[PDB]
Amino acid sequence: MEAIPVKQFVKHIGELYSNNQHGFSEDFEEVQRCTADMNITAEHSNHPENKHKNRYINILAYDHSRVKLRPLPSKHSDYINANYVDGYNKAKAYIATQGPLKSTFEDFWRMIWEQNTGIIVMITNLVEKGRRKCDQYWPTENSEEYGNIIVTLKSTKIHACYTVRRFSIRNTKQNERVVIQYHYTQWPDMGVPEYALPVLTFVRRSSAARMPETGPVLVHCSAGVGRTGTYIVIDSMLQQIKDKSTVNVLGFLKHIRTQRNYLVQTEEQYIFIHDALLEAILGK
Ligand SMILES: CS(=O)(=O)NC(=O)c1sccc1SCc1ccc(Cl)c(Cl)c1
Repeated sequence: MEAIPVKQFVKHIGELYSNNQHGFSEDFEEVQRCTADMNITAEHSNHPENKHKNRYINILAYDHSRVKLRPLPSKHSDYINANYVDGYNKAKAYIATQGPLKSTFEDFWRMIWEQNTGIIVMITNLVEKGRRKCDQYWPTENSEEYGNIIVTLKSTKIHACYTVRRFSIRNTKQNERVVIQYHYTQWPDMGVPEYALPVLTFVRRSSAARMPETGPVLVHCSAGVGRTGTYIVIDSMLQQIKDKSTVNVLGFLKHIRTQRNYLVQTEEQYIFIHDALLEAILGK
């Protein structure tokens, strides 16, 4: 698993695709197996106090990488279902977390403050195909207050495929910060995504909005593993292309898989990653 030179990567996509995507299948099987001889603890996620704080029972936050809330004047007020994840040539470039529940909106915005996050990437619709994916954690208009964080909507731009919301937030404790949410909104009534270019532009633009010397980028979908992982791998790999002109999708995914369970949750997503990077390379 050395990196693949960028000039041969589309060639390599051809081979993975061939014979009914046999190659993609071997690769993703390898990914799902690369936890085999690996026990990773998530005791906090499984604790009775913390259970109502998880959206899905089997989607947990690994202890070692979990984001810790500063505790409040109770022994578990430090928990949120969220993990730090690496970007390219950087550690904890991301926080990958579940879409926040009613009962965890306070924790969610607290984490945002404590971690000094300045960019949100939302990769779900609140509802999709009739099933609830995420409860709305920001104000429809003007201000809303969550715990000691007051969130104010300042600005919105709605594009074909995603929406950009510029919030201003303040800690009641005077000190204020700009936080921008990139929301990918375009979701099929049936099936799943199928052209990667719109996602590639969403990623390029959201990744570019990151400010130097800020905290990690928050990335969530519903469960916070599938599309969250897809974003992360595609972003990291454009970075790597830009810097070294090489690609290592398989190596990097194996790695961040130790940092949060089930990142990139399906083969179709694993294929989509390649399609995005293909668009980015042919596009140049
Ligand atoms: C698990 S699933 O919902 O059944 N299938 C998918 O989500 C699947 S299956 C192929 C892609 C996807 S989601 C693609 C995507 C859309 C928007 C963004 Cl911003 C990013 Cl990063 C990635």
